[PDB]
Amino acid sequence: ALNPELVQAVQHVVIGPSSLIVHFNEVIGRGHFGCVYHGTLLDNDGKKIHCAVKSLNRITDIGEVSQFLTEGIIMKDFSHPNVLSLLGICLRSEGSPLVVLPYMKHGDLRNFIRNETHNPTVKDLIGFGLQVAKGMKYLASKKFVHRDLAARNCMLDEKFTVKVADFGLARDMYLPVKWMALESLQTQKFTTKSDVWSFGVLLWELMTRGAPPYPDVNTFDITVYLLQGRRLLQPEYCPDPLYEVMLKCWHPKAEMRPSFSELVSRISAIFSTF
Ligand SMILES: Cc1c[nH]c2ncc(-c3c[nH]c4c3CNC4=O)cc12
Repeated sequence: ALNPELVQAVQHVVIGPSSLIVHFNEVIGRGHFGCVYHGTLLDNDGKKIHCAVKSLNRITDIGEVSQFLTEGIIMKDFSHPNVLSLLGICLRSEGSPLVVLPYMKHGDLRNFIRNETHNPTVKDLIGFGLQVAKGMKYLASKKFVHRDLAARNCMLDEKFTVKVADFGLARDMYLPVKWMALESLQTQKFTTKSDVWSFGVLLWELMTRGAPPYPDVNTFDITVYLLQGRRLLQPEYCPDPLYEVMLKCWHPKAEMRPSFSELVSRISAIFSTF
């Protein structure tokens, strides 16, 4: 019942069921990421690729299926070393459509840095910040606004490569007012400059090794608190030039904040001093 030219257009994103083994009997992340399962993807050469398979239970009618094909076509053009890629999509005869993602061995970045077992250095933490900045620079270059950037929404692969996630077909893996720019709190509109604000908060989470921001301020009171000029304080083991970068991200004037290219330039120079 689907439109044939749309079916043709999505072909390059479609993973055939003979290319994929899904283990619907073993979930990833104890259900905390929703209906996400271990899977094995067979590439053109027959190489076995460990993947994360999400079942899209929200899709029922043919109209929802059609919009889903588009989201897949759009996100398949989005690939960068610091952005979570889309491996492909599955259109099943019986059962919900599937989203196929690369497996992220060390899960989300917030839980990784919060874990007592892991001891990342100040340099390693700065390195994660630089990787996120690189991923965001790529997104911003394609005029893509994330809207929910935070350490909880970045993943870490087996090589400790940070991937900006929670966007496109990788969203809803389960308002973020304490990560939101002052103008987003006032207007409910999001821009790349509001993403820069959220990046600033993410850098603070990195340097505090996952501490929650403004723990004594209600989500309702955040607007007034920011209007008074109060900002997150300098973390104990945060280099002064990197705290200046964080403060730049939270400038009340969106146009005054650094671009993601500026952030990459400035943070790489800080990383290189260590
Ligand atoms: C969103 C997403 C796409 N691919 C993923 N692969 C793995 C995980 C993940 C979340 N938590 C944990 C993992 C792996 N081990 C864990 O303890 C998430 C994703």
